[PDB]
Amino acid sequence: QVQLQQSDAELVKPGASVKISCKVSGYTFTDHTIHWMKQRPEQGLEWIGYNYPRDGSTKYNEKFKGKATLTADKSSSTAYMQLNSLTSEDSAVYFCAKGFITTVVPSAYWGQGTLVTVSSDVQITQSPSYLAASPGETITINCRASKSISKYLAWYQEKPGKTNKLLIYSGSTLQSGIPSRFSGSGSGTDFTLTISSLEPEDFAMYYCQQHNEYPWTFGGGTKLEIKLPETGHHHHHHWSHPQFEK
Amino acid sequence: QVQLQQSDAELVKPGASVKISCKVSGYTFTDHTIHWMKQRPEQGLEWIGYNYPRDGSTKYNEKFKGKATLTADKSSSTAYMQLNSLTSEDSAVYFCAKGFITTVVPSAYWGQGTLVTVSAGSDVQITQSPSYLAASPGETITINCRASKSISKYLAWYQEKPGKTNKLLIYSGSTLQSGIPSRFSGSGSGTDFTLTISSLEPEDFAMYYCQQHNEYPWTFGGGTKLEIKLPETGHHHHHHWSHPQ
Amino acid sequence: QVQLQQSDAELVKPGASVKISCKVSGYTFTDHTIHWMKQRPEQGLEWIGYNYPRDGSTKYNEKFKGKATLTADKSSSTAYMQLNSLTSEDSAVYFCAKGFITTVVPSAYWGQGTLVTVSAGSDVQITQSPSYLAASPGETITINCRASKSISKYLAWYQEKPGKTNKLLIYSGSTLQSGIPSRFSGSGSGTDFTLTISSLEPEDFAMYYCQQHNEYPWTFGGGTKLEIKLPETGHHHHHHWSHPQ
Amino acid sequence: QVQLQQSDAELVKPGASVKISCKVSGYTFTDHTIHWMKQRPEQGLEWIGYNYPRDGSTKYNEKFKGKATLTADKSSSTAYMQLNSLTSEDSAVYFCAKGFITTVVPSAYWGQGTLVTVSSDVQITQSPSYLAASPGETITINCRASKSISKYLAWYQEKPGKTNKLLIYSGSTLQSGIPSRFSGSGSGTDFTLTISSLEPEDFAMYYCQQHNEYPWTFGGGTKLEIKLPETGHHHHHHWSHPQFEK
Ligand SMILES: [Co+2]
Ligand SMILES: [Co+2]
Ligand SMILES: [Co+2]
Ligand SMILES: [Co+2]
Ligand SMILES: [Co+2]
Ligand SMILES: [Co+2]
Ligand SMILES: [Co+2]
Ligand SMILES: [Co+2]
Repeated sequence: QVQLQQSDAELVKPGASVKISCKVSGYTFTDHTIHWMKQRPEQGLEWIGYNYPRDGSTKYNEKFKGKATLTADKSSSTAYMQLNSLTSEDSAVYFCAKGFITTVVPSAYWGQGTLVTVSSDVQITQSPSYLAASPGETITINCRASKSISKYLAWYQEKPGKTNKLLIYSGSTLQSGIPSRFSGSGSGTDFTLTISSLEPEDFAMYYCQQHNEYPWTFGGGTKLEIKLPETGHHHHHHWSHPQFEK
Repeated sequence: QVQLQQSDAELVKPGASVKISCKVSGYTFTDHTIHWMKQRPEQGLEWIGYNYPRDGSTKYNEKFKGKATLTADKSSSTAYMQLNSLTSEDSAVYFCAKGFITTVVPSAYWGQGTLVTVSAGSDVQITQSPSYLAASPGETITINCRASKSISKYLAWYQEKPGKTNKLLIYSGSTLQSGIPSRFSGSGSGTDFTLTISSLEPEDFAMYYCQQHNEYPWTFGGGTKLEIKLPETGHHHHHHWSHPQ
Repeated sequence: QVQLQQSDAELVKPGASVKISCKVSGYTFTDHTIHWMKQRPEQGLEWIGYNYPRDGSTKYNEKFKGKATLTADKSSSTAYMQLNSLTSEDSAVYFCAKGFITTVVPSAYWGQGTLVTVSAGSDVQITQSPSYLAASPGETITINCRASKSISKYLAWYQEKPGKTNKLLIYSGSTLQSGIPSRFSGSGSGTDFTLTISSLEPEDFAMYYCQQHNEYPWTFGGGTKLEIKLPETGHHHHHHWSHPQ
Repeated sequence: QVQLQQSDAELVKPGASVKISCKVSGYTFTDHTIHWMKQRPEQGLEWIGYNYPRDGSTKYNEKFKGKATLTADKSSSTAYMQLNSLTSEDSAVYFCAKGFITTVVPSAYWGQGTLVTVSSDVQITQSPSYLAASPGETITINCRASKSISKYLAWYQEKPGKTNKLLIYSGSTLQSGIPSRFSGSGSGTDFTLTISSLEPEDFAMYYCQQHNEYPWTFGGGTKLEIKLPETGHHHHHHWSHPQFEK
C-alpha cells in the first residue's frame, strides 16, 4: 500500500505560478526519488525530472529546466513541483511517482495526477495508436527506439480511475501481480507488447517507456478497445484521457 | 500477363440461378485447378470448392454442395460456377483463383470477383485480431491470427485493396510470395501466427486476411483493417468501453 | 488525356517544410488556375487557395495563409504548394485541380493527391447527411446537403473512389458533368440540395461530397459513405440509440 | 384513446395451432375491420387479411389463405387469428390494426404485437435499408412500386415500445399530430419520405405501405440511427426489432 496523494486540480491565468503537491505514504519517504511527469492527449507522457528527498538533489530533463522547480518536505513526506511563467502549453495532467533510490528504474507506484489548466534523447515510436479486438483474441503493440536501449523498455497500462500500472520492464520480465497473458519482447530498438486472451478489463491507454537512460522517454500511446458482439447483451460507457476525466 | 476474367455483376430475383464465369489466360488451363470463394463485402471470406478441368473432378466445401456446381470448358479456357435456388444470403462477391496441383499452398492469381445481388464442424476456425488498427506511414504494426486446431505452418496472408485483385503476401507462415517487399514478414506455428509490416507505406493501408491451407475446406480469418491514424485532439472528447449483461 | 501528376508521399518531421508539385498536361497550363485542397482521409475536404500561372496571382483561404505558398513554373507546366512549419495537423492528402477562368463552376480534373505525414467566419458551412447509408445494386438512394446561408444554385457533387481521381458528377445544383450517367441527378436551391442515384450499380458504392462554388473560400460537406447493405438476420441481434447528458 | 390489447407471447411446437387475440377499446368494434399483419426481421411486414366484426366477413391475402383463420367475438370486442399447421417460417410478431369500415385505408391504430415462436401484387423496394445522421440534419428514404399505385403510399414509424405510428398517407398528406418536418412526396411508382431537423427521438424502423389495392404490401424497412458527436456527453443504449424485444 504505497499511496501518492496529489493536490486538487488547478485553474490559473497565464504568467502565474502553481505549486502542486504529492503526499506519500507506505514507505520511508527519504529512501527514493520522486519523479514528475506531464501528460497531454496529443503529446503523451513526458518526464520532467526527479527530486531526491533525503538529500534534496534534483535532476531535470533539459526541456523542463526553468519551467519546473522540484522540492520536498521531509517532515510531511510531501513532494512539490512549482510551475512558473505558465502558458497554455503547460495545460496538462501532472503525475508524481516513486523511483527506486536514485536509479533509472521505472516506477510502479504513481499518483493519480493533478490537472493544471491555463486560461540525442531516445525518441520512441509506438504503433498502432488505436486498436480494436474481441474478448479471447490476442493483440500486439510495437515500440521502436531511435537508438539502442539494450533491453530496457517498460510497458504501462493506464486505465481511467486507476493509477498507472507497470506491466513489463527490462523488455520482457513480467511485473509481479500482472497476468501471464501479458508478455513483452525485443532488444536494441524493436519491442512488442502482446496481450492474449483479451478480456473487457483490458481497454486502456498503453504506453512504453525506455528506462535505459535519462531523460526517461515514452511512446505516444496506444488506445485498446474491446468488442462486444452485437449478438449478445452488454453496456456501452464512456472514458477519456485523464485530462478530460478531471 | 495472367488474367482470370470474371463475368459481370448479377442482379437476380430470389429462387433463380446464375452461372458466373472465369476466363483464364497466361498459363495452361487444364494443368491447374480453379478454386471458388464467396465474400460478403468487407466481411468474411469462404472457400466454396475447386474444379480440375482436365478430368472434370470437383471438391466442395460440404457447406456449399447443392448450392454450387463447378464446371469448365477446356476449349475456351473458361471455368464456371452455377448457383441455384438463390436467396438473399447468396448475395456476395464470388472469386475464382488458380490452384496448384503440386502443393497445398495457394496461388497468387485471383479473378477480380463477380457480385451477385438477390432481391425483389471439424473445420479449422480462424480468428483474426485486431479487427481494426490505426497507424502512420513509416511505423510498424503486427496482425495476429489464431487457428482452433493446429495447422502446422500452413497459414497464408492476403492484402485486399479496392480495384485490385487479391494479393498473396505470405504462405506457409513465413515464406514471402515472389515480388512482395521485405518489410512484410510472418511467423508462427501450430495455432499462433502474426503478420508484421514495418516501415508502412501509404499503399499498405488496406484490408488483410489470413487463411489456413493445411486441410480442406480452406478457411479464412475475419479480416483486419489498417487505417491511417487520426491525431489525438486537444479538445474534450470521449472513448468507449463495454461490459456484458 | 489530361494529367495532373502529383509528387510522391512525404514523411517529414514536425517543424519542417515540404514543396509538393502538380505537373499538368493536356490543356494550356497558363490559361487556367490551379486549385489546392486538403483532406484528411475519409474525413473533411478543405479549399486552400488557387494560383494563376500567367501572372502569378494567388488567392488563399484566409485560414491557410502562412501555412501555404502557391507558385508555378510556366516552362515545365508544374504548379507547386509549399507547406511550412509542419505540425501533425498538417498530416493529410493534398490535391491540385484545374481551375476555370470563366465560370465559378469547378473543373472535372483533379490530381491523384499527395499524402504528407508529420511525426517523430462568414464562410459557408456545408452539412452533409446521412453520413452513412446501405443499399443494394438496382435501388435508389438520395443524399442531402444543406448550406448555412444561401448559395443560390451553385452546389457541386463529387464521387471519391479509391485509386481514382475525384470525379465531378454535378455542378450548379442539377447540371450533369459531361460523361456522367443519367441515373445521377441533383436538385435544390438556396440552402437545401439533394443528390439522387437511381438503379444503383456496383461502381456507385463510394464516398460522396458536396461543395458550394458560389463564393470563396470554397467549402465542402463532410462526406457520405454509400455501402452495400448487409441482410437482416433472423437471429437475436441489437441496434443502438442515444440521448444527451 | 383507441387501444388494441394483444394476447401474450406464444411458444408452440411445429404442427400445432395457435389462436391469438386482439381486445379493442375506444371505438365501436363493429364499425370497422380488424387487419392482421406478420413481421419478421428479414422479411418485413406482410398483410394477412382483415375480418369485419359487424358481418363476420373476411378477406385474405392469397399467401395466407389456409394458414390463418380470422374470427371476431362481438360481445367481448375481441378479434382472433388462428394459425394452423405451424412451421418455423410462421415464427414472427403478429399485429392487429383497426381499419376504416371495409376500405383500403391504412390503419393509424395498431396493437403492440404478439410474438409467436415455433420450436400482380404490388412489390415495393425501400432504400436505403440503413441510415445514420446527426441531430439537426435532414434525411430522405425512397420507395419504388412495381406498378402504378397513383398517390396511395403511407409511411410508418415503428419505435421500440410504441405501437406503429402512421406518419403520411396518400403520398404526401401529413397525418394529424405528426410534426411538419416529416413530409412525403411522389406519385405513380417513385416516392420519398423526408425527415428534417432530425432529433434523437427519430431512431426507429420506417416502413412504406401502398394503400391503393389489396393485398396491402410494405417496403422492406429502413433503420435510422442518430449521432451523438463524441465531443459531447450522452448515453448509448440498445433496441431491436420487436421479435427480439419480446
Ligand atoms: Co451494442
Ligand atoms: Co453498465
Ligand atoms: Co467528459
Ligand atoms: Co482520444
Ligand atoms: Co437488425
Ligand atoms: Co459515445
Ligand atoms: Co440513459
Ligand atoms: Co436482447
